[PDB]
Amino acid sequence: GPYNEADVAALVRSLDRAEDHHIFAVDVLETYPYLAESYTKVCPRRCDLATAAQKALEGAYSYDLRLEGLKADIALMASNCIAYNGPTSAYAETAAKFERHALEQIDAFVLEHN
Ligand SMILES: CC(=O)N1CC[NH+](CCn2c(CCc3ccc(C)c(C#N)c3)nc3cc(-c4c(C)noc4C)ccc32)CC1
Repeated sequence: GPYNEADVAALVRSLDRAEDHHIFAVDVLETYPYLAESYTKVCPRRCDLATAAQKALEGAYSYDLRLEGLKADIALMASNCIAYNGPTSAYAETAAKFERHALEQIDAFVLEHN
């Protein structure tokens, strides 16, 4: 049946790493509301790990056996960072490493529970 909501939420929180300098921890516009005018045009759909953990606790991912919806939220976080900060920035480098690690951890979770 469905995944345990707390276990998925714990997976999400484990993706918030000091190795990524916590850049995906919370909504970009929660920490930097002054970016909103430019950010919402470049990135009209936002996500962050605190939001994703709450989605997990409410069952948003529970019936997605492959966790494809969570993978899509991770991909949105990374692609928004690359789009807004630009492809030559250090933020873009962190985004790519973050997404790769997140995919490895999500895949391991699916294999341990499928
Ligand atoms: C939960 C909480 O209280 N937090 C956790 C989050 N930090 C903010 C972290 N952060 C810092 C500061 C650390 C830093 C500086 C410079 C570089 C090149 C790197 C890298 N790579 C990292 N730049 C940030 C930039 C963004 C960001 C995104 C995503 N897309 O557009 C922007 C702008 C988000 C968080 C950021 C505030 C305190």
